[PDB]
Amino acid sequence: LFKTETLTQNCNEILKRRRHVLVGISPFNSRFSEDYIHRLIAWAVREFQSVSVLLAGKEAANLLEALGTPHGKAERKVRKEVSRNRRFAEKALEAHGGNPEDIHTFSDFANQTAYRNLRMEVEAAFFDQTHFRNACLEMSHAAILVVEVSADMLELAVEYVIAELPFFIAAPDILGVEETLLAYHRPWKLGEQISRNEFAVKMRPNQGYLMVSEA
Repeated sequence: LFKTETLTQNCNEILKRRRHVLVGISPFNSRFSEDYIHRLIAWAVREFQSVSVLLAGKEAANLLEALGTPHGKAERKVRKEVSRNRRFAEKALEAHGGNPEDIHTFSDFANQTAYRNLRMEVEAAFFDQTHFRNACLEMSHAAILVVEVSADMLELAVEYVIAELPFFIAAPDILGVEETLLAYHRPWKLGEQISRNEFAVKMRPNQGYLMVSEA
């Protein structure tokens, strides 16, 4: 009951093998009602050998702060929303035979070698390469989406993009799985640019991007 489109042909090859999908669930996004989460997870468990879930880490507060939410309140709001996201994912995983413990936020690995190494690569590109930095700021703009979005707002919001990107380029390094697709319902423009080798940053050969749409 879901249609799929892959980012590259290599992504499609991973898709065909059905080993693992990493289901992205983002906070304060209206797509992620309890019922949608249940349907999406049911689909994932049916289609793939293994299913894991990715939630927003601490940097989600930056998105709120960029919109004028005081930092203290922003941190509490994120904790509430992410804990809610988790509870829905846990319930859905349990119900369909998945593992409720296979739910991670992008902050859970701050002290892990694999994650840190990927953060370093992304940060180096961000500071070194104007083209990559601009693409990231644009990604962070999308993450925030009448308030006018300012440069200062994006400089705050972009920490979110930097913190999550390791899971978009090499989640298997971090999670220890053989290969995966990050599944999400929006297109990923930065990923399109990454796939055309426009940046120092590369998507790993065992990482794909899967855009899912209700059928």
